[PDB]
Amino acid sequence: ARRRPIRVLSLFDGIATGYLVLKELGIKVGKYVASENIKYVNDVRNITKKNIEEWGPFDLVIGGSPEGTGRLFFEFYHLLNYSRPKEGDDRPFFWMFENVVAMKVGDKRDISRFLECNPVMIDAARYFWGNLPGMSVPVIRHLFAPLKDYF
Amino acid sequence: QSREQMASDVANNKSSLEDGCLSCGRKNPVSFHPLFEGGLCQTCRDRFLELFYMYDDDGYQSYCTVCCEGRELLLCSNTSCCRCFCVECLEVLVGTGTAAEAKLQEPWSCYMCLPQRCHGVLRRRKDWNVRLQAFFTSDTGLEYEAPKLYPAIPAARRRPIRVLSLFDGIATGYLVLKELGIKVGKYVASEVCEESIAVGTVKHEGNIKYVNDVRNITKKNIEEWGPFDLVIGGSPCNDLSNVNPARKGLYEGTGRLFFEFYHLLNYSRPKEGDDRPFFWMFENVVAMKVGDKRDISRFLECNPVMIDAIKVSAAHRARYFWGNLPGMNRPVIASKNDKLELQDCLEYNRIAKLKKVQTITTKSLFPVVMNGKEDVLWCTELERIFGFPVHYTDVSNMGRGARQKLLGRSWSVPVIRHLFAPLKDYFACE
Amino acid sequence: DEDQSREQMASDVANNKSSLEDGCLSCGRKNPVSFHPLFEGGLCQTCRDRFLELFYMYDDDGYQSYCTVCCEGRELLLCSNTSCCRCFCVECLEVLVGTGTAAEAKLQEPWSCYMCLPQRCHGVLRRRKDWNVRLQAFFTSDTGLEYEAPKLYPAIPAARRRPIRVLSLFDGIATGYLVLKELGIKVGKYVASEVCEESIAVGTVKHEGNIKYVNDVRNITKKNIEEWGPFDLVIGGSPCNDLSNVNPARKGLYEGTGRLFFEFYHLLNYSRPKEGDDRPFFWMFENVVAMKVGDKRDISRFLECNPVMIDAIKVSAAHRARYFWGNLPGMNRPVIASKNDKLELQDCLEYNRIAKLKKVQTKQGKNQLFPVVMNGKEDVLWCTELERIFGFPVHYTDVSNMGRGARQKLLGRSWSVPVIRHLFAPLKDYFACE
Ligand SMILES: Nc1ncnc2c1ncn2[C@@H]1O[C@H](CSCC[C@H](N)C(=O)O)[C@@H](O)[C@H]1O
Ligand SMILES: Nc1ncnc2c1ncn2[C@@H]1O[C@H](CSCC[C@H](N)C(=O)O)[C@@H](O)[C@H]1O
Ligand SMILES: [Zn+2]
Ligand SMILES: [Zn+2]
Ligand SMILES: [Zn+2]
Ligand SMILES: [Zn+2]
Ligand SMILES: [Zn+2]
Ligand SMILES: [Zn+2]
Repeated sequence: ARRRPIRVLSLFDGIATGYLVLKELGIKVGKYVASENIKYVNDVRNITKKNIEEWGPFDLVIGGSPEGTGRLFFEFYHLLNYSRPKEGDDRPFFWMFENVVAMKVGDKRDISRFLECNPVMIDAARYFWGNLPGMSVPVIRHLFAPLKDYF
Repeated sequence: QSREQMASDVANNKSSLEDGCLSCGRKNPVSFHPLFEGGLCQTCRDRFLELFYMYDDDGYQSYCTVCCEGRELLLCSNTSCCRCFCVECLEVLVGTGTAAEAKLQEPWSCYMCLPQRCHGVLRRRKDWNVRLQAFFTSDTGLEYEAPKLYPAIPAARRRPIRVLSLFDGIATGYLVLKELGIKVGKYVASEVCEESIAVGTVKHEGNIKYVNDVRNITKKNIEEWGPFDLVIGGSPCNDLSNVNPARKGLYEGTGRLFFEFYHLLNYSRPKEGDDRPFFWMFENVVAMKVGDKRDISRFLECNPVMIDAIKVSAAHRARYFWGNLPGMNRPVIASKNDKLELQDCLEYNRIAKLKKVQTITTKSLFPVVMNGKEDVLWCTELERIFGFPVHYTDVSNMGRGARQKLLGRSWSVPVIRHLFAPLKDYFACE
Repeated sequence: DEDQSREQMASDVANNKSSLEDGCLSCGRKNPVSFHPLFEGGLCQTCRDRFLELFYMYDDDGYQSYCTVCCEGRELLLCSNTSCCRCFCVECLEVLVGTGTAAEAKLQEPWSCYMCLPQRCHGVLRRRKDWNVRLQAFFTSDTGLEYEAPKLYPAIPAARRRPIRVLSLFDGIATGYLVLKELGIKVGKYVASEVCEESIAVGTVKHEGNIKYVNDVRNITKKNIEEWGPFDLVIGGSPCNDLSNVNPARKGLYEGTGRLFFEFYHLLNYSRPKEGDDRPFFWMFENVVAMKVGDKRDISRFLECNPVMIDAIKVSAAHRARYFWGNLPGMNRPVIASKNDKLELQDCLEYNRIAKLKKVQTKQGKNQLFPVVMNGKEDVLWCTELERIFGFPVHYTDVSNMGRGARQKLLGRSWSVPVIRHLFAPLKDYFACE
């Protein structure tokens, strides 16, 4: 109990649907930093370590790619390492990635190896990831429905 | 805003060339030529950052020395000079009528082969030799912090350097370490080529623990192989280099293996609260695109240095050397035992037609004549140029096809010996 | 008595009605002019004249091309054991041992030759207890005429010695020069007649051009020798390409490369001195053992010498026997291995490499592909190992940026350092040393 509100470092807002579903979920946000209420920061190429140190911490990361996938994914990973908690910390942490199943198999092997986590698949299908307790807007609502347990 | 009126304006003894783009014409410049006096626009200096160190298959410079472009290029035929000029560049600056002058003047001498003055407006710099290297080393992207100075660990407490290596090749890193005298208490490798393992095993008495491919090393392997004290690494320089029209960038192709150096760099680097030294190293070809010189140094969070082998060897080798080695930005001093000239590496009763050999690719003019007969270089002479011991690749029945390809993607021994010199302040030598 | 089947003689020796030395061991004919060097028996005129030629013939995969007894290729049966390659044919096995044994022997897997097996009277094929010492003498004496023993030159005074003015006709890769330099004999001049441009590079870069070259041998006249003379030693060796019986379209002497023998003879006649002399003079020659006996007779008649036979396997780790003519002091001493001889294949390999055989013979798949095994994958010999096998100092042929085939071909047709060292050892007694 006694849970502070959420702060999500989203990415690839696009239509900014994720914020809409999060608001409809019945929980409030503390600070949202999006990049294509939403406090825009920069382009994807202009975020430094001291920036995340100053505005940290964070509790959510979002992927998304409906072209070179590595261009976006490796910056995503870069940040993901930036936002992840250091040693001696017990703060809850989340992450999540979205990618179409129509993709290279070697690509898939590489991303699975780099994220050090086995992937999951949800039919429409879209390749899915994420260290989150739980097992297309309806898909978004279904996925972040159980987010209210620890918040 | 053509260069025609710009040259006339500065010819009136009332204006300078640094207010405009010498190779581009437009005003609003950012920086200057390191070869002459003037300035360039922002989008026009980027192309000079890449193409300066290119060379053609004919042993001569690839593109223009003024504008770095040309449909046709007049070529200088002096002694070991490769600069090729542009057709329209000459008449804009030095004066009109030079098209038919150099055509009939055989041999032609370019403006860096003769004592030059303000011929037209071609004011060659008095000390362009020293200011050219600063055009490639000291740029300003984000001004990262100075390298952390690990405390100088004295003797009687230094462990043998537990080296790690990715894409080892022919154990170039191991060879230099034994030359310095640093005891290699453990040396993992990451080579996959069949012939490369043969060279590193028989020559080194089986002291190298060749293990496996890079894409199979998992998180658990490092803690059962470590702790490590250095992480060497050299990426495959064929993904995005300005020689293959494929143009497979860092984010698409075998350039993906750069992050695999960064990936394994995170596991090996010490956890928070520990106070032990941990050095690392990286290098790639200088002739890469614009959007990679800083991205690789952004993820690494460091400032690249540049070292050229022409000051310590008889070949043209200059690459970007990342890392935080102790005292790495110091100037490139030559060695007394260096084979500074080609004639110190040739066989008996052979003489050369050049002084410094230009770059060599998968396909090897002819730089040697013996007994008054025209010949080419031998595979046992390339080893002396790169500082390797003689009869080093004579293993596993390779002729000239493999002893040349395998030697064309290795590091210069006296160049690497420069960086690793201060490592004796942290590890037990001899 | 002569043209009958082998059954009569087999029964006669079975019924104690005759002796082993009465009939030919390979055809049954009478008149034992010689003795079989491996068993008890006799040879006729038309049998031993094809046993001096085809005994040292080997196949392309390291085996014997003809059976050990009849030397006729009708049907073969190979000794499966390694370190031995001698094989017996069908008729040579069935008649002289026992009927019905061929099928059982073929079904007997693995099979062993009777020489590998312990000696017993398996039929009438009794094995001589001193076969080797008699086989060695089978190839050197009892043939041809009895030429007068060469006269030894008088003992040269120790002080009055001069550097040797060699003329190494058909030098190759300066094998004789390498032996002389290693032996410790002062060379004051060294001529050479080679037309192999790659070999010129090897002889030039390695020995600092100390040897004065000459172009093709076919363009040398008397005046050249008059200018270059005197000559304290003449050396030569014919290219054993067309002389050997390996090629079906063999020409032998008097044709092709055989004619070069006449060039060597003329060059030796020109360079040898005149009457009323005291200058020491020595010469030498070499050709393969496997050649026609008639050509060997003509060569031995022209030169007036009885050739000796030296087999490299007694000091080296290879199969190589070749004839030696010449005049040197003591060409038929018993050979002894040196204290630094690489006698077995194990001493001529790389690191992390293991040798399975012990002495290598001179379709390259699954049979010759397995001389050396590394990490469970058997492979072939390297050039750096051939250089060690042949006795040359290591890293010798690696010039002119040539790879595997050129190096091995250039290495396969040369001499061996220990054999020529043994031959040239007594030469320190006439010329200046060190
Ligand atoms: N996936 C992979 N795993 C291990 N090695 C690889 C590899 N992909 C390429 N390599 C090898 O890595 C080498 C990089 S070239 C670098 C040579 C070496 N680092 C030196 O400077 O001496 C290439 O020759 C290639 O054969
Ligand atoms: N027509 C010719 N004239 C002169 N030399 C010849 C020749 N044909 C072949 N040769 C040389 O004769 C040599 C035969 S190899 C035999 C030479 C010596 N036993 C050694 O190898 O050390 C070859 O090296 C070849 O270069
Ligand atoms: Zn410009
Ligand atoms: Zn130009
Ligand atoms: Zn020039
Ligand atoms: Zn007979
Ligand atoms: Zn037979
Ligand atoms: Zn046998």
